[PDB]
Amino acid sequence: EVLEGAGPGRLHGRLGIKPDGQPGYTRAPSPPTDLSMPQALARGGGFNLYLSDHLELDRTAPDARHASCRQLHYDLSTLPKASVIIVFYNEPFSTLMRSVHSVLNGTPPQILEELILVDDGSTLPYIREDGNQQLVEYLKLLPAKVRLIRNEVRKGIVGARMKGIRASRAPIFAILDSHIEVSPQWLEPLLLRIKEDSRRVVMPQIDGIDAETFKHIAGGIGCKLGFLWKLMEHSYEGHQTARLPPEERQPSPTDFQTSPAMAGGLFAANKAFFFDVGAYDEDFQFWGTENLELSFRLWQCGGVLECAPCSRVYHIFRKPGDSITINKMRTMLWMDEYADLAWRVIGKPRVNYRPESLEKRREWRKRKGCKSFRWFMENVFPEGDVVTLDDVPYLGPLRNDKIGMCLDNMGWASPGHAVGLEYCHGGDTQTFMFFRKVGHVMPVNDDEACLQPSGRLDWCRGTAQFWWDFTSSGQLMFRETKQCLSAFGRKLRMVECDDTDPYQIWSWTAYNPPDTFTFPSV
Repeated sequence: EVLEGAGPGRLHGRLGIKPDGQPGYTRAPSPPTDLSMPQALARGGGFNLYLSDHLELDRTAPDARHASCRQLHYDLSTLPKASVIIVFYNEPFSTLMRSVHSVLNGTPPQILEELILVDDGSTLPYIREDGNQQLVEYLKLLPAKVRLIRNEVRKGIVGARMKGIRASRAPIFAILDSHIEVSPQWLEPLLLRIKEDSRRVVMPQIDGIDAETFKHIAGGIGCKLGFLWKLMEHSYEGHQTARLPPEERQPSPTDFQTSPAMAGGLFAANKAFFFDVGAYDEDFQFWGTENLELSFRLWQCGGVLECAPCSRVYHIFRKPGDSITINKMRTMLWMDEYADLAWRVIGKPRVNYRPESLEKRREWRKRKGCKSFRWFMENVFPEGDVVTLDDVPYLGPLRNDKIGMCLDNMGWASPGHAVGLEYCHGGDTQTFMFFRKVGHVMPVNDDEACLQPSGRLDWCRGTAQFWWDFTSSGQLMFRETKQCLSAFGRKLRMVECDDTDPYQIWSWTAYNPPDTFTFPSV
């Protein structure tokens, strides 16, 4: 069928009904009262499955859109249809079908070309062809524009996303996850934007669904996402926003904003431009970091990445082999000399990043004319703490020569733990960086953990409570209190600064990286 009794809140008709008037899906009782939340979170793969199975598929959500988003009007006839692609692997029936229902009930059929369901080699009895046919038989109860396609073997996100993209028909495709619910008028703002310029990749903002209670919650994250040298998307910090031009430190919720990085895999894009700009790096293995490789390459090769604060999508906040490291390595091909820093932050890994295929990627980058990563930093993300590698002047052991020991993260680069003094051994547990633009002293393996006068590590904040100065005589001076740290007594205490005190004079290797990153041999 095409449509079956439409209406507001159910734009594609009454979904999932049998030819007898009864829902083709039997909701489950209320979850048991004696429910061990940690064990039920497992059963569901990161969320309360008992509760999900008790909630309706036609679950109505709150309108997360700012008020000024509803005063916008869209002429649905002058908009181009789009193909929504939902990849999934072993996603439970209740959350997958609730995603489909949410889309169909919250998308005008006039602008929705199709809803592509990509089975990435699932093994659950209700998905498989050789199973009980629950999914397949339930789809017959949905509009015909809902299509299912399969992968013999699980290929990962990059592999599954491409399968649906290549299969789509609309000029524009929208990627969503398998555990989502939409706010009203979520697709209209994206289509209007990609219509005026096909080089635009537009991200809907992300709200959340609690893993344990399914309560709808505001994402809170802004629009602009930077990145951490651990190669992870990272929302602009307050001091990073302060570096924006005044006209953009607090823009209206209705206007689109550029973002250096993508929050996940949730976006829309004109199909033709998507392939012209490189699509995905199909040699990325399973899941991880494809979103950064897409953002860097997109900006560098004549594209634009934008958010849409008037396009909200709820997304369950849930509570791999050597693949995740391989992915990061390949991403560094787009980072040029900065790869030297990122390589050390992830621990100078030595894997098989599939070099022969990565070279073919580098010739493509050259043949396309993509800009450099230096341009990327100076033009797309100049608000970062490291815009040029000269902003990392020190990277090495922090040694106090008098006691013959150097600092040690104590196996804990993560924030919250006290730092020790240990005999130097040249390992990554004893190396530290310096970000001069913010006065931060961090272990190389975690640029989110910053040293404090307390002697401990803590989450970095671009403020006075984390600003250090490395003096000409080797003192580590906390700028706020004008005190210098000492190794006296194999203990880290703050004292009065005196270049004569040998316990407060330190050595810090200078970070003078090469102008070109040479990938490690395999």
